[PDB]
Amino acid sequence: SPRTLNAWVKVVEEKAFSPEVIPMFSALSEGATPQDLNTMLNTVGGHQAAMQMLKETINEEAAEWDRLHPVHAGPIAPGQMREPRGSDIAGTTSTLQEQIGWMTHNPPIPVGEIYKRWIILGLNKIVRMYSPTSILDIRQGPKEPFRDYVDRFYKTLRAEQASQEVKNWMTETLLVQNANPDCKTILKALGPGATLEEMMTACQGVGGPGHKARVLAEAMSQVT
Amino acid sequence: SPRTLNAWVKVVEEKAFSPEVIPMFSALSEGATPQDLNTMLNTVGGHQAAMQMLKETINEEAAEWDRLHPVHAGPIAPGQMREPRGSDIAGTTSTLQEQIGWMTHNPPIPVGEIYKRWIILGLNKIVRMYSPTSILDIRQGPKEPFRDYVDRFYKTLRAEQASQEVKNWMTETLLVQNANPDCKTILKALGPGATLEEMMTACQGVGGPGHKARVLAEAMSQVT
Amino acid sequence: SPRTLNAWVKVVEEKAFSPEVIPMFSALSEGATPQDLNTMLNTVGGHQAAMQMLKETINEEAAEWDRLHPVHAGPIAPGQMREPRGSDIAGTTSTLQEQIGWMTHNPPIPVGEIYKRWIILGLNKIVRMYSPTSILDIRQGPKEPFRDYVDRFYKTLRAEQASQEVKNWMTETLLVQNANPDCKTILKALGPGATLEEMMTACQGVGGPGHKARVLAEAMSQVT
Amino acid sequence: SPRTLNAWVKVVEEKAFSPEVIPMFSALSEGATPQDLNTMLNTVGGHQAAMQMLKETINEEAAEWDRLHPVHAGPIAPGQMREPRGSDIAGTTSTLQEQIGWMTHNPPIPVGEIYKRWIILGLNKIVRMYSPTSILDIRQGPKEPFRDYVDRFYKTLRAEQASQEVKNWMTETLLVQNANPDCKTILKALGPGATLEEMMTACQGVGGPGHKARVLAEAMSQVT
Amino acid sequence: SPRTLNAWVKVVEEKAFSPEVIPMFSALSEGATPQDLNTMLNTVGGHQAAMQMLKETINEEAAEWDRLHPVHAGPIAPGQMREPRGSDIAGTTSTLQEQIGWMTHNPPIPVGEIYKRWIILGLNKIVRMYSPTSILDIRQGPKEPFRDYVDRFYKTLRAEQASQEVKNWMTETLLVQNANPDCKTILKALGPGATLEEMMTACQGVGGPGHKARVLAEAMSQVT
Repeated sequence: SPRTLNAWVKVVEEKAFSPEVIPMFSALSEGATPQDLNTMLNTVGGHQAAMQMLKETINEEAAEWDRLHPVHAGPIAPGQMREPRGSDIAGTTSTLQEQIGWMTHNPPIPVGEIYKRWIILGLNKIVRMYSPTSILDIRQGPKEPFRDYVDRFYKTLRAEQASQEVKNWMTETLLVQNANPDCKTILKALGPGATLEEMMTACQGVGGPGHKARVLAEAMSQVT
Repeated sequence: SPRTLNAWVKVVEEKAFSPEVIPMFSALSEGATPQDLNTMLNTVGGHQAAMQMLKETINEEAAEWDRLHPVHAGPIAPGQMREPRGSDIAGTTSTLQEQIGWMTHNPPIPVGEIYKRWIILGLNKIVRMYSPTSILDIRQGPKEPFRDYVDRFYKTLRAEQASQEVKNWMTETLLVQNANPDCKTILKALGPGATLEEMMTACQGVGGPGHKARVLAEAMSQVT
Repeated sequence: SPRTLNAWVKVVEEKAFSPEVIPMFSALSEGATPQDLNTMLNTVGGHQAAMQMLKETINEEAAEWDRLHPVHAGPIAPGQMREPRGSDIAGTTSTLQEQIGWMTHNPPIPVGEIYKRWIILGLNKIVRMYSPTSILDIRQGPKEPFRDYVDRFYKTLRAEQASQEVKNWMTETLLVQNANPDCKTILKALGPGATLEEMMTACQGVGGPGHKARVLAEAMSQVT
Repeated sequence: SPRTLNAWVKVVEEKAFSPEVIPMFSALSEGATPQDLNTMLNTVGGHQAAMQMLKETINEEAAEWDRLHPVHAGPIAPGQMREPRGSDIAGTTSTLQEQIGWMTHNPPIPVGEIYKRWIILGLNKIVRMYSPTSILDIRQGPKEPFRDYVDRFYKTLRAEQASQEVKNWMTETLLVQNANPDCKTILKALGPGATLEEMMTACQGVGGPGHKARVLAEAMSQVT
Repeated sequence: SPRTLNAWVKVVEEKAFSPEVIPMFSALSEGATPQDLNTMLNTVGGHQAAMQMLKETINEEAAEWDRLHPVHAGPIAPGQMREPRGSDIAGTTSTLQEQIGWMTHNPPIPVGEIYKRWIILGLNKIVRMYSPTSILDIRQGPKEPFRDYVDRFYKTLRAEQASQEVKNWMTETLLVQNANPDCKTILKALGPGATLEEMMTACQGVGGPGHKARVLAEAMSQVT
């Protein structure tokens, strides 16, 4: 049902790729047509590296299935259902009718369950080798233009799922907190009544010769 | 058998590409169908440069076999088994039936043993020209952002095979030990009760003008 | 497939008997013949207490199944498939042909799924009541010969899964760190340029009357 | 040939279970009847834990072969050679005639080769998990009677392979060198012109109340 | 013969692409089938730029031969041997039978000798325009991380042909000698009893702000 799909998405929305989703997946799916499961796959939030590695793994295993099983056919009378092939197990190249015709036919060749095993194993691989990134993990290096940082922060911000108040509040907090000590000092040098442009301009002053000269002079001044 | 496969994997798991695996390979395999051996190949831990050079060598030698042996056929009556070709020796393009049909047929043309010789020689080439990397070998250059270092260390960490306690213990130890003297000093400047974020922020302060100015000032201060 | 087996082994290799393996197991298996599953059982790393308790639980439950279900047969004409018995559910005493003949026959009596439930429950019991041991957990008591300790440490070391550099590095670190304060003092009494033998001999001197006399005398010296 | 057997023994005599014997084994054997190979097994120097683990592994793998392959026979006319069984692959229960009759018959079912693979894998397991002990590794604990030590040393001495001069020379050297500092001091308290009995008696004095009292008194004396 | 091939390889092993190999080539080959010569080509140590330029030159000259000689055929009765084409002169696209059939046929069209002339000219071009690199020629620039240098040195080391003692001896010597004066000073600042890791760490300290500040301070100190 659609609510099951939304439920899956809800399971994916949080605790993403924690050692939870695999059994929840296997427990929620309980078998499906390869198309419906491929839909249950593609209906997610559209992750990049995860789904990349997913299609990779699935494709490789499909190729392995293709290699291991030649399953030559013909010249038998076209009265039978042929046989599933590694590319056929995928949602592509196949139709629901023959799929039901397969799953219904006996012996019960489990193409969908095998695909489920495949996507499960792949999902496990992803769970192991994938490390997600949050907005709190965004920080600027030792020296970079603040423009790229704020741009990166905003573009990264809109990618994260949250409310508006949570968004702009976190924007404020993380933006002022996660800045480099230098820029942070230059930002905190004045009262927090300034807008973004002012801080950006204050940060635009950074990186220039006058900055380094001023800091170096001040350093040698307080030192000597 | 599967345990033989797992045993091979176990032999590959440690002492990887030491002057051990070649005879152990030849001694464990004791001949196989090209498909089963190709499986015994692809069933490994999924190394990159090794298997790259492997497929490279195999492909080249296959091409050499193709070039050296034209072995034209026809117009003989299709009552015989044809002849193996360089691309046929590989697991691809071939089926187990004709392979057994070949190995069983006399004179005993050894396609699998030749492929074994090929993969052996290739594996030797790999053994010679491949230098593996451990987690202990991970170190940061003279000046780099600590973010890339910790990210590299973690992503490199999860790639290495070990236990959880061993993992995070080694994480702690190698992370604090393998740091640059500067960052290491900045890290050891405070008691080791801080989390990763604190050290990251302390390392985020590095690379800026204030840092260099402070160190330079301190240097000229202790000098003059 | 073999890769599924290696995948299971990989799942067992780390996070062993954490609240992960049960759903992963049930999700990866998706049902199997009792023989293939018994293979999937015996193909593991060869744990002792776990598999012990496993065979125990399975045997007990099998006995319970034997007791609860007399299922007397005869004198029916030998045209039917008989019925599964508790000892028959196990991989032993049974053949794949009749097993497929059973699973294929209707009503679909689920012997393999029941065995899966059994091994699952047993695996859960193991997950609950089993505490694994690492190399870091190895420590010598208040007074023992260092020989037994280093022997235990080495024999315990080779049992743990890791790389060579990781092995000998951990060997060094854990060996020097996990020693008793006394022996550790006697070990750190000299520069860490000595080999194992020197430290062993230094530790061989411990426990004798001269040692206790020296320490006691020194104690009474610094006291009085 | 016998010289091949003696050569194998010679290969076993030194570098025992180093990462050498496996290729040398597989290369020297070049296939054999299970009886002749079982002889090549039992003809060794009669090691304990190694051969123990060997028979263990072989028996387990044999049981696995028994389980995996029911290979039911009958009611076929007794004109054929039956089929090898896991217990049959071993030197026991089988005769050379049927073995040659098997290996000669086609398709060439490789029983001896499989047994070779088995003993190879087992030998690898032994190579990994077995740590041999030398005479140099013999040392007395913190406090033990010297009688047990010299007895252990002698009984351990005769077990090691060497010449007579090498034996008694090593006896002298290792006996005087590997002793505990206390006993070593008591031994070196006099010129090395004494026989074993004198040192034994001198060591017999150790462990008593007078000894500990004397050492403790001397300690407190040099201290206070 | 094979020894002639190994002899060629031996001629290539040293004095590579010196004004020697061309006449030695022409004198050793003394004509060959294009396949055997193409083998005599590909059987070398697998050089990169040389063989690159070689295939380049050969391909270009082949294209020139293709352009200059249209040599249209047909509709002659297929009783004759056709004619060699630029792509046919190469080992590819041709078989030994027709090649011998050509060389044997009169007038003696010299395809192999022409190919020999081609590869000779190409080899001359290579001799002129190719400058080989040794391990002694490996040096680090004014400022680079020592990691890349040692990695480059090792990977370059294993590429060079020499013995083990020669290898590691040259490793030591060239590694300590070819280092930059700065790093060399930092390396020679301590006794040459340190391992690679220590020097690497000492070199890891280089490039940072503290380094430059220290050197600059010391400079201004000794200056002022």
